[PDB]
Amino acid sequence: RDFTFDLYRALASAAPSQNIFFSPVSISMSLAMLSLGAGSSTKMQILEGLGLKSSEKELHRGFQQLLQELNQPRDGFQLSLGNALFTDLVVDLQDTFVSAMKTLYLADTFPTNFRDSAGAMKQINDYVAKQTKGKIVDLLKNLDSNAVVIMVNYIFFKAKWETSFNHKGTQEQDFYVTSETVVRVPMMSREDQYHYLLDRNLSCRVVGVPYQGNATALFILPSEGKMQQVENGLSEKTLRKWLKMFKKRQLELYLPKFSIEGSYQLEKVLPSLGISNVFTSHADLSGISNHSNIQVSEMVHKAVVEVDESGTRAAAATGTIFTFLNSQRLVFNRPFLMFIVDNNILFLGKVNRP
Amino acid sequence: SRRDFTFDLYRALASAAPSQNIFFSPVSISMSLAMLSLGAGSSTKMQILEGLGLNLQKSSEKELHRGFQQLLQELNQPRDGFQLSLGNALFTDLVVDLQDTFVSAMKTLYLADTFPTNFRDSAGAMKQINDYVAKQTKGKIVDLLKNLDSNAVVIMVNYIFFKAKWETSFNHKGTQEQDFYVTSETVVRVPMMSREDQYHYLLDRNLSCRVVGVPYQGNATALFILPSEGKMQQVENGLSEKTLRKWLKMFKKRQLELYLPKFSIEGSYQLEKVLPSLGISNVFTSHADLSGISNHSNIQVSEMVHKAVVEVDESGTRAAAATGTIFTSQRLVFNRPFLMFIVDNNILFLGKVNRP
Amino acid sequence: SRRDFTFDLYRALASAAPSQNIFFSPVSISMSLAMLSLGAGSSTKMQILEGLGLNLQKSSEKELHRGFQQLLQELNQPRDGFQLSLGNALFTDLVVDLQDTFVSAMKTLYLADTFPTNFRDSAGAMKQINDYVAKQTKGKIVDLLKNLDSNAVVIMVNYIFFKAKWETSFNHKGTQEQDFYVTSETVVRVPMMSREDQYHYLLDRNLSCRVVGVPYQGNATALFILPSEGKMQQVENGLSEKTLRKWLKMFKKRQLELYLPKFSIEGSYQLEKVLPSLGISNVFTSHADLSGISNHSNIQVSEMVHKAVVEVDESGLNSQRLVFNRPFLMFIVDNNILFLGKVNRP
Repeated sequence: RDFTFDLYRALASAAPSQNIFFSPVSISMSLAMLSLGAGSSTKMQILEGLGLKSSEKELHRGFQQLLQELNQPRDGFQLSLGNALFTDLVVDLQDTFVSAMKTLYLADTFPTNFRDSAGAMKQINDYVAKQTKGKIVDLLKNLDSNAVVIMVNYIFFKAKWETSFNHKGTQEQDFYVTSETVVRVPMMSREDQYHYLLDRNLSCRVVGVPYQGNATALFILPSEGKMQQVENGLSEKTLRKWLKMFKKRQLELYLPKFSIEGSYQLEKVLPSLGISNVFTSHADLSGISNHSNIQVSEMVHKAVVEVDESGTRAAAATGTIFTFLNSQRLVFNRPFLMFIVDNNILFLGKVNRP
Repeated sequence: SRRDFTFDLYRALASAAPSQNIFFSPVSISMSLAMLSLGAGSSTKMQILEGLGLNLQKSSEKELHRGFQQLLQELNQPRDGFQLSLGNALFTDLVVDLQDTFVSAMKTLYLADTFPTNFRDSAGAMKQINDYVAKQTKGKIVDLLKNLDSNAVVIMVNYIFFKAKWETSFNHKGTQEQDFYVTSETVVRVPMMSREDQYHYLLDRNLSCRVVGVPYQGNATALFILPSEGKMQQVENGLSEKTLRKWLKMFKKRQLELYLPKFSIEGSYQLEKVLPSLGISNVFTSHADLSGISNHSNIQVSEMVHKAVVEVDESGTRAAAATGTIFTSQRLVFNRPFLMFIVDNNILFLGKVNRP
Repeated sequence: SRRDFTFDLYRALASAAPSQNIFFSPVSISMSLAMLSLGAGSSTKMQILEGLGLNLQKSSEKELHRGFQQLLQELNQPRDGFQLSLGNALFTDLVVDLQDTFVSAMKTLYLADTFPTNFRDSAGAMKQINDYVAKQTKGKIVDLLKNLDSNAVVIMVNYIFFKAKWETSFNHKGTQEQDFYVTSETVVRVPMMSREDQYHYLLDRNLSCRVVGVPYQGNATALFILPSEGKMQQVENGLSEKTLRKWLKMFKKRQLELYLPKFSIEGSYQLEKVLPSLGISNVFTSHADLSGISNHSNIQVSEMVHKAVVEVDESGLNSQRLVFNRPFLMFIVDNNILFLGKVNRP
């Protein structure tokens, strides 16, 4: 039972041969926020799902602390997170719950006339459009006239690498989406020391590329035909191992310049992972409203990330070395997994097609 | 009478929407039109240039465009606490092929883009247009279009929003809720700002209105016009560039107790429905000569949408200088419908505030 | 409903690869199977014949094979514009003794070769198979197989491709990049061709899709199917030969502004993984009866590989506008359904 990774597999299984990209920490946060107004067996699943009792008072203080940091402009690594709840006109909001939202999670709660589907969707999309300064302007594509409460979570990310990729080393190359399907993509490159590691167990190679700061981008390349195998091995433990075997190594790195995003209706997947009550009529959200017919109708999550050459410090030119074969080369030209960690797993995804 | 683009447009717009606020950017709208004339010909182009009141006698078309290009650059020119943000974009139906000359000129001389668009799918075209402006304005304007006809061939969009700090803030504790007489029968409550200071002032006995100038941090200045009781129509009919130039010469400093409402205003217009009455019609019809943008025989501007937004609050660069700090005034309170001008060489904005 | 090889196979292949492009040749595959039935016996042979939906009630096996053989001779008839290249070959392990009645019929009536192969040497066998297809296809398909098990007993390979130009070309001057909506969330940029003209058109309110025919420089015609928003699955479920006959009936000319992505597409399938679901299974298991090819104990088709390839581009009055910028279906017909496919992403 490893929520983050069970969520990944659940998503990859529901959408074979497609990119996958979500924010683990961000989703758990949304789920914690939600527990703040859930009761009995409903709050139980959420907490059990997250991986957590009673000391929950600290659970929220932790996230609150985390939010303030992220939303703190730390130039060269600016993360943009957002949460918001839209509740139908008939669900009366508890001031204790609304205040908690604003205070702990900096999230607003907006009454909404869900009987007016087109209007409600525009309101939700306009809100996120303003909040994200125009970066995400069409979060929702459809909306049901029977919605009671819609939860939205969005997160945009783009930091500068510690060191830029070669200013002239980006060339178009082949990327094998499959043994049959082949596409051209802009391929960045830079030779240097890198936290490398080979996992003969899961059969894959892992390389770490440092962002300007404390976050690290982890790129996993499964060996021929072993993506499924690696996916099944993904786990908190496995991750702790990798960070423990990482040793700097001279490396001719080849990595695609790409943009990836993911948008999911979490209510369609979380149930299969144990968090089901809250999404059903049997839900207990009495902490939000003592209205009987309350339940999360949709929990939409969207994460977006862009990877390019831009680094803080220009790349150091090798030059003619004189020592006692050929440096190790690693080109990401087959589907690969991507992690972005900074104490937490900020992001997790699969680049099936740049 | 005489032709005066800006004020004639103001009057056209106000006449079409009585009892309502009116707000637009004269300079932005005329820039959009000049840009358009770049791919227009014969009477279509001329209708535009003359309609704009350009001095063709004195300057070549080339010098005029250079004028606008230079002006555009200065506006997008980043200025401390005087950030002006305007944009232009042209959306053309799939079937119209564009002259690379026009598209390029547009992009490099007017910083305006052009986007092929499938107008047969109106909902999709409207979303594509609104999403585009949303991103360009960083979320400031997200729903520029509310409707869209499926017969469109080309739609032009022009938007601008501005917010600059006053040269001097209003009293930190001087904002109180007050009555505002929309009419003599209707009264609303609005946040009223205040500050006693030396202001450029002037009383116009001809049009019958008081005009006060409030400087922005920079070169721009806001002009507020308070018509005498029952004289709004009279002042509206009197507006003209002559009147404005005169007002600027006659201005005289004066100690004043100024009460000005805090407010936000905006205006969105389908200029294709008004400009024709001002002499600019060909371009909006099937007999339009837009051979410079496309050889396509049916090309015509179906819609030209303009949106301008402005916010007025207490914020200024420096703080108000407390009066009577050692001890040793006429009061002007804008609590009735008033006119507003924002000037910086050009008339950046012009509007009427009926209800703050 | 009622058995339908062509479309039951399509659904079979679609369901196995959600969100991916599908592209195969129904005529080519039914041919390979008929050919294989020539060396099959009892239930193994009957599963194939019944699987192909053949009418065993009115015709004899002899007549059925004659029909197929005649059809093959036609498909292979030269003719500038709509050139079609078809190929079939069987590779049998060294130990599987071959009945010359089978080998000879296979070669003379179906133009197919049978090659003894040392499947104990995987790399060798795979190279010989790929080398062969590469030569047979004139360099069109040079790497048919990517892997091969040393336990293989018999590998069957079928390939097909064509060279044709549209009757009425698409103008390059009308090709511009556009937004293709893979999903209502995923959108990509693709090179769209366009051309206003009169085209066979039809609107199927039943399946809820629009169909347009685009004639090739010959006798063949491309069929492009566009499901209405969110109706792809619905259209897939309703596809059938009868339904196709219906479209060729209801087809009426119409002025249209057609926007069609320019794309190339090919498909490769391990038919042994899917045909069983359609009732054709014994031939791929140890319980196979292929006494017609050999009276050797452990004979069975280990892999039945199929590859079909195609390219779609210009070459090699306010009329209704129809733009293919959502996942669409593609047919290539000419007396027979030569190619069937689904473009999920150009």
